[PDB]
Amino acid sequence: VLLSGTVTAKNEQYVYFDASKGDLDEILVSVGDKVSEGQALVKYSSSEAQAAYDSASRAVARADRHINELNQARNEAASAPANSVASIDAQLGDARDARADAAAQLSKAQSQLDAMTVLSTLEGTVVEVNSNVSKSPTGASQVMVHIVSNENLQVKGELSEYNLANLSVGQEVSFTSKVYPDKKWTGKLSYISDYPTGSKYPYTIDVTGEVGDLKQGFSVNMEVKSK
Amino acid sequence: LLSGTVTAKNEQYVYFDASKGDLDEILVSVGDKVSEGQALVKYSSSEAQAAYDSASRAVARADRHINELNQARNEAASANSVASIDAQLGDARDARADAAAQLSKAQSQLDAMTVLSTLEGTVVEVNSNVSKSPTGASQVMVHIVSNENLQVKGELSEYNLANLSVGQEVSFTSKVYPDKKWTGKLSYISDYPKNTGSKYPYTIDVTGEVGDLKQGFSVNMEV
Amino acid sequence: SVLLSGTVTAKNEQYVYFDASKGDLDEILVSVGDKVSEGQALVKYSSSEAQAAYDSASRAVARADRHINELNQARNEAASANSVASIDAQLGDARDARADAAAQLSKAQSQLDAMTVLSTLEGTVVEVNSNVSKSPTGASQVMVHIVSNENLQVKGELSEYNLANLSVGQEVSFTSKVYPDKKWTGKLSYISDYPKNNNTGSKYPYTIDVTGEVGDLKQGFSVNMEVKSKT
Amino acid sequence: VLLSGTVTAKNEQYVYFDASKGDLDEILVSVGDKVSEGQALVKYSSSEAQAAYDSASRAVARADRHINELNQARNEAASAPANSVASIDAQLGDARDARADAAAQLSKAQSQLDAMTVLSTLEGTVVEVNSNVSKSPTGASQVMVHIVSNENLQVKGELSEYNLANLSVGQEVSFTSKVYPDKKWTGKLSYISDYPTGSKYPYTIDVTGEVGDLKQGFSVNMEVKSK
Amino acid sequence: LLSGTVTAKNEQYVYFDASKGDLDEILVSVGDKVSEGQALVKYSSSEAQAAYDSASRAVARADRHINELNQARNEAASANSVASIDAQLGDARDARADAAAQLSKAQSQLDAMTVLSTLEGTVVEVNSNVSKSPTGASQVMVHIVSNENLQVKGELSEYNLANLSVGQEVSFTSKVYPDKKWTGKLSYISDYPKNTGSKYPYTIDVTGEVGDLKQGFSVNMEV
Amino acid sequence: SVLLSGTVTAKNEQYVYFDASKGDLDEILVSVGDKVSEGQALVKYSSSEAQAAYDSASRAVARADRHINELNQARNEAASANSVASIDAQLGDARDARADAAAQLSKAQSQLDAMTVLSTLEGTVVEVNSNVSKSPTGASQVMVHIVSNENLQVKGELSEYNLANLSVGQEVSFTSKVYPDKKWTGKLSYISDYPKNNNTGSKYPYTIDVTGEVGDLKQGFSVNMEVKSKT
Repeated sequence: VLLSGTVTAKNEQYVYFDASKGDLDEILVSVGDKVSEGQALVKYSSSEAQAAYDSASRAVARADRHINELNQARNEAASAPANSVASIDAQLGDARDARADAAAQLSKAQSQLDAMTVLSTLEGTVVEVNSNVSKSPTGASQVMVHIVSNENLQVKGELSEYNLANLSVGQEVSFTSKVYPDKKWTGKLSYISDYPTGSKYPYTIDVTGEVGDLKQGFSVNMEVKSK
Repeated sequence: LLSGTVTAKNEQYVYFDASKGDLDEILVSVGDKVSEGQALVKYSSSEAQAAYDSASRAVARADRHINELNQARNEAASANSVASIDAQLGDARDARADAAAQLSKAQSQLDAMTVLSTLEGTVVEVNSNVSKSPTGASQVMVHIVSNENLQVKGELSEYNLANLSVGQEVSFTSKVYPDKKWTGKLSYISDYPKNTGSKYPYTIDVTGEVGDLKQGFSVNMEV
Repeated sequence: SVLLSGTVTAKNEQYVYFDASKGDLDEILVSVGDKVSEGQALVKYSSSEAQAAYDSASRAVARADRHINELNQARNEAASANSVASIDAQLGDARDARADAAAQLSKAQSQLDAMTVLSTLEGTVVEVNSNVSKSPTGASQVMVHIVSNENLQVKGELSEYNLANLSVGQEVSFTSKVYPDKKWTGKLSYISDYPKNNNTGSKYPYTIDVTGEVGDLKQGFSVNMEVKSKT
Repeated sequence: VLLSGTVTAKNEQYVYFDASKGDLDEILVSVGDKVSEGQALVKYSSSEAQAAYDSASRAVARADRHINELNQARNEAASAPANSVASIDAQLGDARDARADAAAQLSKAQSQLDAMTVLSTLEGTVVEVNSNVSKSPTGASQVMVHIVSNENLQVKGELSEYNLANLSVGQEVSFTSKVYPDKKWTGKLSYISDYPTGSKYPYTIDVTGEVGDLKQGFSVNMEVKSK
Repeated sequence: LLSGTVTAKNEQYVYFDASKGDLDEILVSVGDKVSEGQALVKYSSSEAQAAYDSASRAVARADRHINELNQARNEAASANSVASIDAQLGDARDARADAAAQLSKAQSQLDAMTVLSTLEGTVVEVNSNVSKSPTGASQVMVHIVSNENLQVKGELSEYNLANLSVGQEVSFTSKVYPDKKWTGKLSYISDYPKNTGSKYPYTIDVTGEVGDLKQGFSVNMEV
Repeated sequence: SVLLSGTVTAKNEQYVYFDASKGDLDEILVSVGDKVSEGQALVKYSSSEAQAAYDSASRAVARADRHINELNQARNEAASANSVASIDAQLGDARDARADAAAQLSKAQSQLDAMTVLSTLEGTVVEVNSNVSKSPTGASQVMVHIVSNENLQVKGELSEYNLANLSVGQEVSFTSKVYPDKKWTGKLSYISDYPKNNNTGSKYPYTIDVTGEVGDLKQGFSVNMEVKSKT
């Protein structure tokens, strides 16, 4: 049995415009760069986030002071020659709670700041930048950065109803490429689906050995046995 | 003579939900077998955990206030008045009730950060690249199908609908394996067409010995 | 006489679409191919928050009543020499509080029964779908579709010519190319004055109600009809 | 010159589902009814509106009381044997203002109640009801009731680039109908456009005399002169 | 040899805006002539008028407070202290400034309930039936065109673009009136195609004697 | 050598779409067919509310400074016997207020200059449109489109075959069927590893930068090219 797939990349990352994050400052990457696993890619305007952060830490510090004046007032009104120590122990409770509130909010604003710059999840090739996107429910999704890893290649395809009854997972195969009639690369079948002129099910093969000169999107061809 | 396709019966589509914050991690690839009540996708449990902790501090605050109140009754009952201290003990009891309620709501909102499977089956599609902004279309992140309790669904025409059946135990073949028969019991004939004629979908619960039969096979069986 | 084409359609139907403003879905409690009668529930959203709202509201009426009572016991104690004018004012401000508590309560009541959508007709459920998104992701998400297989009708359109030949009330016979020995009757019940929207002419929708015994006549059937003239 | 239009109605009213108004109770009209100029058509759920209204009038009444206790307290503290009369004259100002606030809001909630039932703007024929609409940005506009008046008919059409240079507004014409070859109706041209195989401009004719048996949508035909 | 169409130069599309409340009345039919700064559509001026009145009461309240303040200075300056009364007179001045600001904002939001024309011209399209809910599409309620300062717009191909012109005074005809010529001065040739070839739009400001020439006419003029 | 087709495209461009979150539009202050340089304004929204925000913010810093000062004069008066601890606390709470006032002020500053959108490049404006709606009525409303007619390029796609014959850097000649006596040169600058998305094959986008004198060569021109092999 002769099959034909196309070689795809395994790992991608898309980056869409997030309206809820405000306004884009600059995309700091160019279509062609190989980016680190943790390299930055997009920076939103981070002034409102930094301001909310500062306000949060001032709220925390003010909570700590406030409990400190309450503390002195307590240990004065107590060892007092005898307003109430309990009347402000209440306030102490309702001030430690406000302190914990401001603490949690500070951490929230902290990551609300970290969210303003988008990092990669992978080292690959940026293949698309688009700095001209709008903040409006535009009816579609506005891609801003597309990164795909050119390593751990696979080859994906489909097979007919008849064609599934021709062996399965864990099989090693070898394929050929119409642009390099000489060489043949090998692969170990990684996945066959049982979920879809004939119904078609998708297969994926993790590729063995050296990639050599195979580019993504290359049309390939194989030969395996059936039943 | 009619044709139909064998389909699974139970699925689960998880769609990215923006209201639950943002995605942290999808916990299954493709081809995995999942079971009833199993972790599938986990949103960031952060501003949810903070709300839980705040609600907890709220119930503990209500408890502190009621202690500060009934001790202040124990003082002013053997010494403003017990009337307007017992009363505010009532309103304090109310406040503690509210605190426990919104605490439970915080718990539900919390463990909702992680969606669980509703079936035992195989994962078919995972799509971790999804836009938090509205796309204008559904965005599936995970799909589960069970390859058990199969069925055959199809359509009948205005004429062959004049064959009826509440459950004729029929049986079918398909040119993938032509020397085999599979039996099934009819289960549904629609009286309402969809949308040259009006077509009416039919279903049949396949019955036993479903060996190499899987869910893409075109299928024919006449009568 | 006058001949018309038309299709067998139902008269009464109901779609229930997903509603995010009602919260989250628990169960849909109906399976496709189920008879339902007017009033039966067909979807239940999770009634948790609505429950808590009902409880907190009842406690609002409770605390409000307690307040009116304590202010009452505290007005008489002042009528035997704050002052009874201060208490009168606070009373006027606690009756308002109790009215707000009542309104809040009934809001919780109607939001509570709004977590179970009910059927508007005797009918048969033709589609159920428990796979929806929350984010007004796309268009309308039909969750349950039901339609009465009784009181069947047939509809179509009419030429500008047919409008001058036809009046509402005229009797009608019709047949179906699948049951050629079987025949039906019916009556012209609605003729539209208003047009929808190589040969020309605008088309006006008509609907007739089938009369007499309906046999194994099922919706969607193509139908050929003769409208009887009048003496 | 021979023209061909179609007879249209002049006056319509559409009624779309309004999500911001809450939930539909019932459409109280049936496709075929002739409705009054002020007849009702759709009723939304009006319990939240009535509740907000009641709350508004209680807010007004509480404002009036409040200024009355402030009033007694003033005229006591004044002719007082000599807290401050000015200190609560301030409160009186800041209570008459709250009173005016609650008044305006009460009127607002009043029309927020009147908005819960939709009335006609015309007596005509309801031609469409649709009680099965959803509260979601459905991508389209969900018509709920469509009313068109079958009187003050017009006939509308278009004409080619050549065809405009054939006289204009204020002209009387007469037309014929392929379903009644006998009769001919007359009309007085009401509008020609200068704003668009040829560009087409639209004309409308108000119809003279008796409508007789002309239905809307009837294809008509005429004869007028050019230049 | 090229063809073009005569178009108007200045228009105005009014779209229904939900944020401005709801429509009260459109004040023009079709065929009417409107002029610069003329009432066109009027939204309901109700919750806007209420906000204006409230802002006015706010400025009068700030004035009352400053009088209550400096009179309280006139008492305690020849009798807490002038310090913390002069200071709060400063903050009161601030408050009056804010009140006047939000008052002016209330005025702008008020007269925005009524949109005015930006041209002198004829009204082309009025559409009073519009859904307050989002349609998923623009909803024009009124359209104004001026039938003065006409133009001719069209497109050139990749080849005939090799005729250039910053402003060749050309002239054209059209088979509506074949025995007449209309002169025009070129005004724009795009260097950027739109979207068999790449087409480049051109414009020409028509010049004088535009008698029976109106805005739908296909037009031809070669060179 | 290797021959390729391609179209004359520009390198740098800018769309400015309507933004409701910026308020209302006043003027667009550019007409189609205008040269613009990097930094020039191209739309001005009505800066009224932003102005009022700036003013109220400056008054916030004013009143805050007044407060810190009055508390300062009032701490010394207490340091010569409320108490100076109370004043110390209020001071710590007025420095916070002044910091909030500063942050609010700069928020008003950046929102103020955000009411004038500026150009990102030397370019020519190719479309202006002052007829928009506010209600995210539909899709994206392009209000002004500008694009540099300098630094022109040509782009297209490549077969799977072409990928093995071509490297970035190779010199290129090309011509246009409208100026048949005139010829151009250029260099291969970008070859995509990643494919877009009766005969078959996936296609990979390429872009080359034109070099030397650009004549009356205008964007969109169809172009035929020869890529020089290497010794």
